[PDB]
Amino acid sequence: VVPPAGTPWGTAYDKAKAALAKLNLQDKVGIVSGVGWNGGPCVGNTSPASKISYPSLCLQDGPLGVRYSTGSTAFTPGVQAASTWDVNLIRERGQFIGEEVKASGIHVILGPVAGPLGKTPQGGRNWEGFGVDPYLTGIAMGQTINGIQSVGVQATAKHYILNEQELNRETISSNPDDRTLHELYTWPFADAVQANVASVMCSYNKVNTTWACEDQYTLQTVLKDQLGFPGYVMTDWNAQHTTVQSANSGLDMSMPGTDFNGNNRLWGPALTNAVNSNQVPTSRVDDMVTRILAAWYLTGQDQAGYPSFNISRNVQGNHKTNVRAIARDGIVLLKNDANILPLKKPASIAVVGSAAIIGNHARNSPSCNDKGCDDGALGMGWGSGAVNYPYFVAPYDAINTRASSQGTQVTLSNTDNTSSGASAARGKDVAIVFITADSGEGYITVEGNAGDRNNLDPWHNGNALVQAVAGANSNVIVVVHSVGAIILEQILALPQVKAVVWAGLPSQESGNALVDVLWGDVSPSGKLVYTIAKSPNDYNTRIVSGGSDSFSEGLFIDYKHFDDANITPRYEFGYGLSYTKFNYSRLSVLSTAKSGPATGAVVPGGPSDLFQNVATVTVDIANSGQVTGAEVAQLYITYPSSAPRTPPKQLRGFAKLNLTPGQSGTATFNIRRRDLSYWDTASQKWVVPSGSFGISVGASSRDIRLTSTLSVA
Ligand SMILES: *[C@@H]1O[C@H](CO)[C@@H](O)[C@H](O)[C@H]1NC(C)=O
Repeated sequence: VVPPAGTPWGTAYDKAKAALAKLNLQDKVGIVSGVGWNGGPCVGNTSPASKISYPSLCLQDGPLGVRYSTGSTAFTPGVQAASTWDVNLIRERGQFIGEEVKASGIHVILGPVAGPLGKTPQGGRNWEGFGVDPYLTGIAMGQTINGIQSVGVQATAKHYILNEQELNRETISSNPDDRTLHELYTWPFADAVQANVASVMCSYNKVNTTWACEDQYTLQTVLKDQLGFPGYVMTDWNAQHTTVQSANSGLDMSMPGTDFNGNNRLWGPALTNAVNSNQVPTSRVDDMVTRILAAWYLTGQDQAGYPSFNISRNVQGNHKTNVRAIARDGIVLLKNDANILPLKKPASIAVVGSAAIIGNHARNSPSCNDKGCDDGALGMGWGSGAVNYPYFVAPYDAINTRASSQGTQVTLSNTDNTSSGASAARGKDVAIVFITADSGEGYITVEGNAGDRNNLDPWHNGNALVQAVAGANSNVIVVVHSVGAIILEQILALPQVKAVVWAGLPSQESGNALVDVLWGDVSPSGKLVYTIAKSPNDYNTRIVSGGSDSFSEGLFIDYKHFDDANITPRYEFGYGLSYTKFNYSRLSVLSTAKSGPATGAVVPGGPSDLFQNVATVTVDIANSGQVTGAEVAQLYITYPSSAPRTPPKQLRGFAKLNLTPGQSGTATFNIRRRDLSYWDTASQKWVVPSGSFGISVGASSRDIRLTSTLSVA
């Protein structure tokens, strides 16, 4: 409805209303209408309103840093940040991004990403988000937006909603049932809203046959009325289709204003015309401006002294510490047989694979615009969510420096030639093989991949490369840099493969991060944020070629499908090895949670009680092994069986504890009312069912160490 007084949004609204009263229609139309594709200096720009000292609003990509900048940090993709399971690193990433954005004189950063959530492993842009889980992605969304906006920068929660594949993204209709729409996909956007996100970007796709940027139900009823979003909705780039319907459905901002060619200017003069011809009421436009100006006042951008736009400025500072930390702590150790890792003092190391060295990807090459290539070391996927590297630390260069410092001889085979890799690996103590898979936004086809991936195999003949190295060496370590799940069964069937390092997407700090882990300066502590199956056929969704995706799987995506269908994955959601072991004890559940619908008045996030704590689950974690390591403890909740069909397990908590040998620590999971709720379609309300909730705590979604119950009368 409207934000409550005495809150940041409430005060922003008071300011916004006073500013609105000083404006005429042209002022207002200029505020809501982008100047045109490449019409201003930024990715998006609106028209200034000097009467209220409102600048031309400057909007820039993206979720991992400042796009087109030559003096900015390339932060890790969101998927790597979520792979840390570290709320502190996640918030810091947001803060550091915020700092660079403001320092570059940009008002709005186009991120973080809650949509796509990532139901299909082949999804081209899943890596921009925070994994497959709505709870984790939601927590990550909230932490990142707190971080960004604490600096005084506007964040943009995108893409709203159901943009789960790149193929035909501008035409396909996503048609899930109501409960699925709310309880799975909308969930993380509620976290974003509750975090006071300034803006939300509507998606390219249709939702139940209606384009997302024209959908009254999702934009007005769900986002604005049910989630109580007080900010503004912008379109993805040329995702607007009508002048009048888009406006009346709840669209607030036409971005960038035209199509690539300067056509399809649906607002601007056309909006002026639609208001004058009484097709769009002035009240609607007045609401657009209030939301936009409120976001400006909320972030304090009205105050004198905001830096001017300049993406040539070196705004990096020491922010690389975050990239280093996340690239490092987001690595998932998948296999460590015979404890080959960490490496001690081997006489010789073979380094094999084109992905070991600097290539056109790391170099910001003319052959790799928008990072549309997997050439040499990989740090992120491609598209609007990619940025320029200020530098790039290749795995090889970092491995060579560390190994040479201890007398270890390094032999490099820097291509993906199987015979060269064999020659390099022959007679060496260990062989480290580098493989990749890449994907991105659906306007670039890279090596026959239209955005989404064609398959879940390693690129550049990675499987055959590993097989050749295994023919020549007993002690193979496989390092994988990837936008998502790869079927590892061919690699795992080779007895010579002793270690598998799921390194993820490390950006500029690739090599340093890997060495930290490989040599055991730190223990790996990342855990998977998606399921790695034994077969491509174990996944229950595919990239759809037709005009419709019925989302027939409903609530059962990724690990929820694997649990429901009784399928054993190779590596489950929340799985990660360490150089040490941890044990869990002393499970306690404190709860005052009461059943029924949420009852609080709608504020940002929904009814005011939904994000409030109703319960607390606690476990002790001790490092029982030989070395220092951080453990990610996970809480999974099973709803009463009397409640409507729900996945058997749902992530509803996580904690990360660094523990030296013999150290014990407390993991505390705070449970919000919504964490015990399901969406009831008939009443359009979040409801806590009565009964006994299963409480499961452990090291992964399958490695449950302790169980208890939470009882709701
Ligand atoms: C942009 O910033 C760079 C680096 O700080 C500086 O050299 C240049 O003069 C600036 N450009 C403008 C137009 O102020």
